Amino acid sequence: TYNLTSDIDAAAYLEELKQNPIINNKIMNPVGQCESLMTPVSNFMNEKGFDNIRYRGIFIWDKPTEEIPTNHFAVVGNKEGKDYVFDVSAHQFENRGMSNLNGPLILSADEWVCKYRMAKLIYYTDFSNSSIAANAYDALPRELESESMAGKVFVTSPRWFNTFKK
Repeated sequence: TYNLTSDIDAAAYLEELKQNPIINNKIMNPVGQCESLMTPVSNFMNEKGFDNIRYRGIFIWDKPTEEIPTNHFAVVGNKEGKDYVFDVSAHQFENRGMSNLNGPLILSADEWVCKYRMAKLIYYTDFSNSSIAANAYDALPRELESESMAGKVFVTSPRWFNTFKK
């Protein structure tokens, strides 16, 4: 399967993003970049005629006792009644036990979820503001057992977490 949907001109959009030398370097070297890419990717999408732009804050938990979960960020937008996710730094995880995330993704929302599932406990929340997203899905210590799952959307629900929660 694929990283770039044909439902929209994702291949063209990726090339256009990569014509920007700063974005090109961040796609070549994505580790630590998802947060800084939110604003530029949103601007890009808006100018392409996507609307209802949201900022997707994500956690990836390996185990219940992890002190700081792994975070990630993507941008979601509507085009003609369907949501698409631009996640051009997904491949920051290629070398961290998610080898299937082997390039930038521009996918429908359902394809995006599918991609992460085929690649740990993963959940997200969409926000209207990128700094709100960043704050809610930050890199400070958090205890999974006492996190509110209110407003969390599960991508995965591993057996360990269902057992953990009881």
